[PDB]
Amino acid sequence: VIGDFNCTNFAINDLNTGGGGISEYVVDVSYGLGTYYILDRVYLNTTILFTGYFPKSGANFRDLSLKGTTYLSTLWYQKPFLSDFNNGIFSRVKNTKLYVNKTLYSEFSTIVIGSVFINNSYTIVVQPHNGVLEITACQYTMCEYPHTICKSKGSSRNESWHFDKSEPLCLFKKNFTYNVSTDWLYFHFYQERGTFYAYYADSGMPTTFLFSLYLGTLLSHYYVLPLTCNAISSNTDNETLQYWVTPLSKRQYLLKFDNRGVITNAVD
Ligand SMILES: *[C@@H]1O[C@H](CO)[C@@H](O[C@@H]2O[C@H](CO)[C@@H](O[C@@H]3O[C@H](CO[C@H]4O[C@H](CO)[C@@H](O)[C@H](O)[C@@H]4O)[C@@H](O)[C@H](O[C@H]4O[C@H](CO)[C@@H](O)[C@H](O)[C@@H]4O)[C@@H]3O)[C@H](O)[C@H]2NC(C)=O)[C@H](O)[C@H]1NC(C)=O
Ligand SMILES: CC(=O)N[C@H]1[C@H]([C@H](O)[C@H](O)COC(C)=O)O[C@@](O[C@H](CO)[C@@H](O)[C@@H]2O[C@@](O)(C(=O)O)C[C@H](O)[C@H]2NC(C)=O)(C(=O)O)C[C@@H]1O
Ligand SMILES: *[C@@H]1O[C@H](CO)[C@@H](O[C@@H]2O[C@H](CO)[C@@H](O[C@@H]3O[C@H](CO)[C@@H](O)[C@H](O)[C@@H]3O)[C@H](O)[C@H]2NC(C)=O)[C@H](O)[C@H]1NC(C)=O
Ligand SMILES: *[C@@H]1O[C@H](CO)[C@@H](O[C@@H]2O[C@H](CO)[C@@H](O)[C@H](O)[C@H]2NC(C)=O)[C@H](O)[C@H]1NC(C)=O
Ligand SMILES: *[C@@H]1O[C@H](CO)[C@@H](O[C@@H]2O[C@H](CO)[C@@H](O)[C@H](O)[C@H]2NC(C)=O)[C@H](O)[C@H]1NC(C)=O
Ligand SMILES: *[C@@H]1O[C@H](CO)[C@@H](O[C@@H]2O[C@H](CO)[C@@H](O)[C@H](O)[C@H]2NC(C)=O)[C@H](O)[C@H]1NC(C)=O
Ligand SMILES: *[C@@H]1O[C@H](CO)[C@@H](O)[C@H](O)[C@H]1NC(C)=O
Ligand SMILES: *[C@@H]1O[C@H](CO)[C@@H](O)[C@H](O)[C@H]1NC(C)=O
Repeated sequence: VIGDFNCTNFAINDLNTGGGGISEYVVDVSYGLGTYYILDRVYLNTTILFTGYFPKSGANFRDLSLKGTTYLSTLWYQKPFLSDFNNGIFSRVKNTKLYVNKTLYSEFSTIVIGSVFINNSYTIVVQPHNGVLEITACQYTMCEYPHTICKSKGSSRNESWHFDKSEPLCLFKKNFTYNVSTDWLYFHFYQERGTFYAYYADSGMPTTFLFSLYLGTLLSHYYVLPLTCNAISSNTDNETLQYWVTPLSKRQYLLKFDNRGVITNAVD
C-alpha cells in the first residue's frame, strides 16, 4: 500500500498483470539527455567539466507508468513499483496526446515523492491538468491504493489519491505551464541538505530550474500513480503511457555548449 487511508474497496484484485516485467530502456546522455542548465550562468561554444546530480550513462530506465481501466491490482502498490528515492531521480515522460472532436488533450502519470505517505509528513505531488503542471507539497492523507483519471476521455471510476475533507497544511503550492503539443517532458527531482530541488523541460532535452523547497526531513520513497481511462489501449486508439525513471547520483560530466548556449552533447 502507499498511504494507509481506506479510500475505497471498489474493483480491487491481486492479478499479476506484469507477466512481462517492468519495461527497460538504456540511458544515453550523448545528446544532452539527463543534463541541466547551470544556475544563472551562460557558456558559449565550449566544453565544461561539471559535477552535478546526473544519471549513470548505460544504466537502465524503468517504465513505471500503469494504465488501468476499472480494476486496480494490489501488486501495483508494492516493490518493484514503490521505489527508493536515495539522492533523486531523472524522469523521461511521454506526453500522451489524445483527441476528442478533433480537439487535443494532454495526459501523463502523476508522481508522488515522500517518506511514509501519512498526514503527519509532507508528500510532494506533481500532476498534469492538460497544459498546467500543478505541484504541491502537503500533509496529504494518501490512500492505500492511489490513482488518477483521464479527465479528457473519462474513466470507469472517480479520481482518488488522497482523502482530506478540509485543506491540509502545505509548504508549497504552485502551477507551471507546459506546451501541450511537445512529445516528451524531462524532469530532475533530487534532494540535498534537507532541501528538495526540481528541474524540468517541455522542449529540448537539457532541463531548467522550476523550484526548490526546504523540507528539513530526508525523502525516502517515490511512486508513479496508476491512471485509469476508457481510452489509451490497443482495442480503442493504440495510444500508450510511458514514464521512464532512473536514479540520480553526484557525477562529473563533460557538457558541450553550442554558439547559442544550448547544451548539445554530454559525456559521463
Ligand atoms: C490522518 O490520517 C489518518 C490515517 O493515517 C486518519 O485516521 C483514520 O480516520 C478515519 C475517519 O475518522 C477512521 O475511520 C474509521 O471508520 C470505521 C467505519 O468506516 C465505515 O463507516 C463510516 C461511517 O460510520 C464511513 O465513513 C466509512 O467510509 C466506512 O464505510 C470505524 O469502524 C472506525 O472505528 C475504529 O474505532 C472503534 C473504537 O472506537 C473500533 O471498534 C473500530 O473497529 C475501529 O478501530 C473508524 O472511525 C480510521 O480508523 C482512522 N485510522 C487510523 C489509523 O486512525 C485521520 O483521520 C487523518 N487526519 C485528518 C485530520 O484527516
Ligand atoms: C498495467 C497494465 O497491465 N495495464 C494494461 C491493462 C491491465 O493489464 C488490466 O486492466 C488489468 O486488469 C485487472 C487488474 O483486472 O490492460 C489493458 O488492456 C485490456 C486488455 O488486457 C483492455 O483491452 C480492456 O479489455 C477489457 O476486456 C477489460 O476489462 O480488461 C475491456 C476494457 O474496456 C479494455 N480497456 C480499454 C477499452 O481501454 C487495459 O487498458 O485495461 C492495457 C493496459 O496497458
Ligand atoms: C492551479 O491549477 C489547478 C488546475 O487547473 C487549479 O485548480 C482548479 O481551480 C478551479 C478554481 O478554483 C476549481 O474550479 C472550481 O471547482 C469547484 C468544485 O468542483 C466548483 O464548485 C467551482 O464552481 C469551480 O468550478 C477546480 O475544481 C480546480 N481543480 C481542477 C482539477 O481544475 C488551481 O486553482 C490553480 N491555482 C493554484 C494556486 O493552485
Ligand atoms: C474499507 O472501506 C470499505 C468501504 O469503502 C469497507 O467496505 C464495507 O465493509 C462493511 C463491513 O461491515 C460492509 O458492510 C459494506 O457492505 C462494505 N462496502 C461498503 C460500500 O461500505 C471495507 O470493509 C473497508 N476495509 C477494508 C479492509 O477494505
Ligand atoms: C566555435 O568554436 C570552434 C572551435 O574552436 C570555431 O571553429 C574554428 O573556426 C576557425 C575560423 O575562425 C577555423 O579556421 C577552424 O578550422 C574551426 N575549427 C573547427 C574544429 O571547426 C568556431 O569559429 C567558433 N564559432 C564561434 C561563433 O565562436
Ligand atoms: C510547442 O511545441 C511544438 C512542437 O514541438 C512547437 O512546434 C514547432 O515549432 C517550430 C518553430 O518554433 C517549428 O519549426 C516546428 O515545425 C513545429 N513543430 C510542429 C510539430 O508543429 C511549438 O513552437 C511550441 N510552442 C511553444 C510556445 O512552446
Ligand atoms: C463516483 O462519484 C459519484 C458521485 O459522488 C458516485 O455516485 C459514484 O457511485 C462514484 N463511483 C465510483 C466507482 O466511485
Ligand atoms: C492497433 O494497431 C494494430 C497493428 O497495426 C491493428 O491491428 C489494430 O487494428 C489497431 N487498432 C486501432 C484501434 O487502431
